[PDB]
Amino acid sequence: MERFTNIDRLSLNQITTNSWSLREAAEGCVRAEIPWIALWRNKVEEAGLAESKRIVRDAGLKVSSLCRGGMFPAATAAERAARIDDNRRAIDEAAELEAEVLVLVCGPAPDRDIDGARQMVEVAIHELVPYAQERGVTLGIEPLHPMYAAERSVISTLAQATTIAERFTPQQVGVVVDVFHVWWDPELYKQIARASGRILGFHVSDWIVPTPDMLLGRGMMGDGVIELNRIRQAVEAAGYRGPIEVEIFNQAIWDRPGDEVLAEMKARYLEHV
Amino acid sequence: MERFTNIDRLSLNQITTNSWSLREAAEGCVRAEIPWIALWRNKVEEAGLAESKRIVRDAGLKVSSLCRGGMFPAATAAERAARIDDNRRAIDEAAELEAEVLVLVCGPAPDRDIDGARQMVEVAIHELVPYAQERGVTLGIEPLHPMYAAERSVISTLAQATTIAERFTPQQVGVVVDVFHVWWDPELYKQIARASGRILGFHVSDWIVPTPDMLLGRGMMGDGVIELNRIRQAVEAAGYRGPIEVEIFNQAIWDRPGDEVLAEMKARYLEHV
Ligand SMILES: [Ca+2]
Ligand SMILES: [Ca+2]
Ligand SMILES: [Zn+2]
Ligand SMILES: [Zn+2]
Repeated sequence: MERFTNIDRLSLNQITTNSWSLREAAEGCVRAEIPWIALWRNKVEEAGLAESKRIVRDAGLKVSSLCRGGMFPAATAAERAARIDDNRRAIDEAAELEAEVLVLVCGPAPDRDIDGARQMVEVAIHELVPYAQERGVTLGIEPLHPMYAAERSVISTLAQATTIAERFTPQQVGVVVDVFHVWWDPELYKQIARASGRILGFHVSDWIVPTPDMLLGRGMMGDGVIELNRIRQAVEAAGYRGPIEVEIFNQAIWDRPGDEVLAEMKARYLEHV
Repeated sequence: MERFTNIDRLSLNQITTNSWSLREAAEGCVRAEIPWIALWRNKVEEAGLAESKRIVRDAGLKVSSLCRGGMFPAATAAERAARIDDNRRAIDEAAELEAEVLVLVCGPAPDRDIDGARQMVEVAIHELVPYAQERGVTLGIEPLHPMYAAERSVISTLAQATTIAERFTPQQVGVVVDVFHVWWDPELYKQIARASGRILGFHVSDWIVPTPDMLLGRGMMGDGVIELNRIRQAVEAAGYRGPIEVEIFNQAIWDRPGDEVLAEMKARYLEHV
C-alpha cells in the first residue's frame, strides 16, 4: 500500500475552487504544477467556448472531464427533447475542449415515479451514444449518493450504472467512480471489479462526521471516514490508469483562497490517496 | 390501488411523539383508539419495566416493536461484550413486555474499517440469537439509509440485512422494512420479494424535499416523494400481515400537540398508505 510519487495523475475539478473563474483556475493549477483539470459547463459558458479552449491550451492543461451532461427525466416529451439537445451541446463542448470523458448525472424524477425516470435515463443515453461516438467523446455515468436520489439525479449505486453501461461497448459508455457517492456500498469492491475495463474516471473526497450540508458535505482527504487508498488500489487493479480528480462540495473550503486549498490538495493527495 | 378500511394494523412509534412520555403516549393512543404501539428503551427505563408493562396492559395496547437493540461494533472486545450484555438486557425487556419483534440497528464502525464492523455485527447476532429464541423474542434487523452509514449503523441496504437474516430461521431473525431507509433502492421490490416470509415489521414515513435535517428529515405520509402504497403492497404480497408502524424523525412534527399528529397520522394512513 505505497503512496504516489508524482502529481501527474492528479486533476483539479473547478468546483473545489468554485470562487475562481476558469482562467483563475488554470493559472492556479499551473502555479501549483497540476497537469490535469476538469471543466464545468457553467464556467465555460461564462468565459466562452473558444476562449476557454485557448485558456486551458496555453496553460498546457489536459482536460480530464467536462461536467455535466444529463438531466434526462422531464415531465413531458418536448422537455426531454430539449434536454437531450442540451446534452448534444454538452457533447460538442466536450469534443472541442478535448475532454476525455463527458460526465453524466442523469437527473431526478419529476413526479414520484422513480423507475419510469430511470427508464427515461436509459433510453436517453442509448439515443445519445451515436452522436457521442461520432465526435470521439465517451460518456461516463456518475452514480450519486442515495441521499441525492430525490434532488439531483436517479442513479444511486455503482451496480446500476455498470448495468446501464454494459449494454454499450466501453468505448461508448463507462462509469465514473466517486468515493463520496458509493463508499458506503456493501458490494463496493465486487462492483468495482465488475466494472473493470469500463471505468472512465475517479473522483476523491472524504465523508465528514458530522455532515454540515447535504449538498455541500464533502471535505478533503484524510479528515473523514473513507478508506481512500484501498478504494483506489481496487480501481487501479480494475485497470484504471487515467487521471484522478478531487471533487469537493464544501462552503468552508470554497471561501478559502484557492492556493491554500491546492497546496493542501497536493499534500494530502500524496499522503492519503 | 387499494386503501385500508380500519386502523387495526396501524401502530404508533413513541418517537414520532418524542415530547410525550410512555403513559402520555398510551393515553393518546387509547384516546385515538390506536391498537398497536412501539416502545423505546429510554422511555421504558424512564418509567420502569414493570410499571411500563402495567401502563400498556391496562390500556389494552399490543406492542409491535421495542427500540432498540444493537450497537455491536466497538473499539475493543470487552466493550463489545458489554454491548451484547446490553443487547441481552434489551432481549429481556422485549420478552417481559411481550414485544413481537426486537428491532436491531447495528451500530457504526469505530474506525474506518467498515467491513470489519459488518463482520462484528453478524458474529454478534449469531451469538445473540440463542438467548433470544430461548425467551421467545425474534430479532429484526433494520437496514438504515446509506447516509447513516457513518453515524448510526452499518447495515445500509435491504439485501445486506436479508443476507444476514437468511443464516438463521425466520423464527430466529428477520428484517425490518422502513420506507425512509430503503425507498431509494433500485433493487427495492426484488429484495422485498426475496425477503418474504421473513419480514417482521413495516415502518412508513415520507422523504421531503428539501431535507431539513439529516438525522431528523422524515415527515408524515403524503408530504414526500415515496410511493408508499406500492411498497406496502409489495410487502403484503410478501406475506407480511403484521402491524404497520409509522416512525417519523422530525422536529417540525415534534412541536405539535400529540392529538394533532395522531389525527393526521390516521388520516394519511388511510388516505395514502
Ligand atoms: Ca464530477
Ligand atoms: Ca425504528
Ligand atoms: Zn466526483
Ligand atoms: Zn426505522
